[PDB]
Amino acid sequence: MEVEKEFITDEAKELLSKDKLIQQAYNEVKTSICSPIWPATSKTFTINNTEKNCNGVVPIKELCYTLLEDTYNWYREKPLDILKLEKKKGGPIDVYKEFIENSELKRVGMEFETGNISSAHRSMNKLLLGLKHGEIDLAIILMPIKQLAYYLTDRVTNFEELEPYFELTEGQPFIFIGFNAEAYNSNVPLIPKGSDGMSKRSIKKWKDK
Amino acid sequence: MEVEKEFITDEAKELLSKDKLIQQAYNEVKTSICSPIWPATSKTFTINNTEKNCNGVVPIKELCYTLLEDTYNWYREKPLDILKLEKKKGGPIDVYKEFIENSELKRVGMEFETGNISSAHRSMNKLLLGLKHGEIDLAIILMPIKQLAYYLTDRVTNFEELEPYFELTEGQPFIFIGFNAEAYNSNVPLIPKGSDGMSKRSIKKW
DNA sequence: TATGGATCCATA
DNA sequence: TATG
DNA sequence: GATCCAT
Ligand SMILES: [Mn+2]
Ligand SMILES: [Mn+2]
Repeated sequence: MEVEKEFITDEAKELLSKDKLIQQAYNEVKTSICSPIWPATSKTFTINNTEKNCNGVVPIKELCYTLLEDTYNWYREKPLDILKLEKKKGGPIDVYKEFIENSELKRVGMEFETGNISSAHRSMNKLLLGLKHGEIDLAIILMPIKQLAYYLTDRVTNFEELEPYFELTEGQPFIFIGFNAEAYNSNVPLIPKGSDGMSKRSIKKWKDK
Repeated sequence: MEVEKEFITDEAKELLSKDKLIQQAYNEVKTSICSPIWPATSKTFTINNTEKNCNGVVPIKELCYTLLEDTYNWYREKPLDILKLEKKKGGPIDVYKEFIENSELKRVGMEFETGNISSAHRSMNKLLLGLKHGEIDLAIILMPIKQLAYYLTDRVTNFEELEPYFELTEGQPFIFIGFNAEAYNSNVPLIPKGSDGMSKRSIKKW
């Protein structure tokens, strides 16, 4: 899989330029989002393009999550204090990791969005809430680009559609990443939908795993 | 329907307390949200409570919209300039209306929310863009409270679930109102459902 | 009465 | 179409 | 948007 579109707020730009931990975080993310391949035996991600919305979205995220968790030690389901403790209403953040160098601690919150475009709004708002409350130092959202989305489940989050809203993160360190497949071909099998598209293995939860 | 819950930002509070036009607008939207009744032959709204998530949601906003449009002259599906003209990406807001008292103009934008709770985030953000871009002077969202939502299609917007995010509108004139039915009872009807998404009636080729 | 999806619908 |  | 699904 490969990164094609991207928006980085001025605050995130600053971090990326002068902070080694953030640079590291960003690189781990980038490598992970580029790792998904299809089919399982391929070196690149070729999406079946027989028709509009022909592919499921779940199997697409597995390799990226696996690398983040197993190779880079990122955790899943990190509850935000303001939601879990304070307002006691709201779910956790998708992916999370604490980077450390001596006395410096950098907490990065991330969301791999393949849900409906409206869900991307909730994901952005939750990360924004965490950022505004000083719980994370950087927020990231990964999502397919419009071209790729065309062959995935209808209405799935896509870079272009959420783009008009990136400006609501102004004043905060935020990175939006849009990925695309390397090839489009009807020769590869369809990414399964529903039950058949799952497995998703035992994940590394922050509560611990 | 009846208004059971409500959150009014401090900016909206000032408008409501001081501005006549905003008061009129607020008044109009409230009568409108109270409007929807069920069944048709009734003067109140009674939700069928036979089972959790047993009622569809589509018919619920009809009367609300009717009043606003016909009786109050609100405009449906108003496209915001930032989205339609500037960004050329994104759809319109549910209802909009300009209140005029010569020299003074107040534009109010509103979103009736019965879509999935995630969709409420898109609605709130769109109203936020409008506000931020000075296209509206007040934003309002209408949505069922959890108690009522319990008998509507699963995961539809409910006041309590969007509540933890109300703070993202700090500094903007925003009003969030949660409506509820007058009664939960036996009935001749049950609000019908569409074949959307995972409904057993939807076509799934897989 | 929790909560983030995943998948399909209607109408431009 | 693209968008709620 | 509107219906359900997996935890
Ligand atoms: Mn709308
Ligand atoms: Mn609406």
